[PDB]
Amino acid sequence: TIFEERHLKYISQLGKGSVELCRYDPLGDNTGALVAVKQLQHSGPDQQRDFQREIQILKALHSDFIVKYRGVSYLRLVMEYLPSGCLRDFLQRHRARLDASRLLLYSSQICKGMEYLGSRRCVHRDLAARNILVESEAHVKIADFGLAKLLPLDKDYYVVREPGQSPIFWYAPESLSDNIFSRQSDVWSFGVVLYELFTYCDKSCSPSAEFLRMMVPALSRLLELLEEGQRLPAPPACPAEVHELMKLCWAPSPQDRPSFSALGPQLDMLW
Ligand SMILES: *CCC(=O)N1CC[C@H]2CCN(c3ncnc4[nH]ccc34)[C@H]2C1
Repeated sequence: TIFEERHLKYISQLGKGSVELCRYDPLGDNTGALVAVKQLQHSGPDQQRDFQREIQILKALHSDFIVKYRGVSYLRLVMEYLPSGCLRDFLQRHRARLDASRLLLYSSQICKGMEYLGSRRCVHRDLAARNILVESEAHVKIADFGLAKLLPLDKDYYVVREPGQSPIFWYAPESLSDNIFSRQSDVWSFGVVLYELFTYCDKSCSPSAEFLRMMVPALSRLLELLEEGQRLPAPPACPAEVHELMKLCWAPSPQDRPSFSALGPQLDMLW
């Protein structure tokens, strides 16, 4: 649970702070285990405080569908390494091999991870295929908890001061208009993840490419589009039942969206 800095050997960059692939090699002979290590590159007590908040959240999550916390190095967050990487690239790389049943299995696993996060009063805020990791051909896990927040016991939503820095195409209308985040805005984002799964993350029909094609500031143009009732089109060859669940996740009002507890059994039935 406590990793000595001197024994964490740098291998390569895994992506964005930053996540590096390291070998925890106390024997110094290149035989030690591989770990994914996150660290900040910018000071400031706020980014440092935000980082400490993320570590406390992840350490307290225990689920087969959430990336495993391993420990800290005093500074660095150590997690399990998943060499298959993000679901977005995996889907692009394996499109000709994964069928609808497999996509439904991933959808069900993400939904179960989200149901659990909601039970912990945790709002993820950045659910997207690029933030989901692949453990194996038949198992995915939610990762990237850097924007996650815990809801106080007496309030089921949070208001952020500054608008998001993430690509705008995953945000719920209330997040775009009023910077409001909740477990219900995570359901909206999950509807975008179902879309990503069913397009195999094809860049030509991606949430950014398609919304920009359908689309004055861009944020305001997208908010206008959504408020009119316009939505992303059903992915090519998408099962009708799956497209109907996406539309429910995209209900204009947060209270009308199904909960992850309601979504789970429906995804399992389709699978
Ligand atoms: C889509 C590219 C990709 O594979 N990723 C995005 C950049 C980082 C973020 C976290 N991460 C990662 N990769 C593998 N094992 C990990 N364990 C914790 C975080 C991990 C990359 C995934």
